Amino acid sequence: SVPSQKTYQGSYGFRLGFLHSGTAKSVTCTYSPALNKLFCQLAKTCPVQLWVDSTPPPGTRVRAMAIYKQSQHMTEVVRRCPHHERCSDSDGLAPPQHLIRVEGNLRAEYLDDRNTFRHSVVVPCEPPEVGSDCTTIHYNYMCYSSCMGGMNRRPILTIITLEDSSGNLLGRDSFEVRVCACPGRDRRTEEENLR
Ligand SMILES: Oc1c(Br)cc(Cl)cc1CN1CCC(N2CCC(O)CC2)CC1
Ligand SMILES: [Zn+2]
Repeated sequence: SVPSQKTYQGSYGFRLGFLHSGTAKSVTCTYSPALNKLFCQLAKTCPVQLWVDSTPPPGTRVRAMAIYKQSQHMTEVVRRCPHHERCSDSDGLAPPQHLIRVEGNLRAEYLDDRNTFRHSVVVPCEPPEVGSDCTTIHYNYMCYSSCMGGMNRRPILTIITLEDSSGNLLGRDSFEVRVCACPGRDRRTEEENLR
């Protein structure tokens, strides 16, 4: 099966936000609103903001999952390639097979779905730090889009879902991801192609 990617703000007015990091050749993570697409280097910090209109209940969680964007591939599980799944770069919590990690959150949980076999990482939904208006999760993507035997140049989407303590849907958002050597250059290129 294919998880839904339908944008759904739900009762709490849930949606994502991204920083404005620009497109300098040195940039390591940058988001394109025109493409709804995040461009990042391998295993680098990707700040993703969580915005809500009202506070969700205690026990609310935030799950991240990757799927292939193209329908002929949508049904295939997104996972790390045969090289990276064996390079012993574990953080002690993430299974070596998982493409998406949450950085610096000891309460992160990693799921191998016993039915779909799809991977996800989920964390408690926390309130913003005092003085802030949103909450930020830091993600890492642990393979290149180009990795052979893995994503193999196929575009993926990340689906972020807001869930209750049972795992029921409260909210959903999504964005395309390209993990590449030069995010700044590739964003500039793909935005120019769109134009
Ligand atoms: O922002 C989060 C996040 Br993200 C996660 C969690 Cl668990 C809790 C909060 C607390 N927020 C809730 C929404 C509050 N504003 C009410 C007025 C409206 O005009 C703007 C939104 C601000 C405080
Ligand atoms: Zn790889």
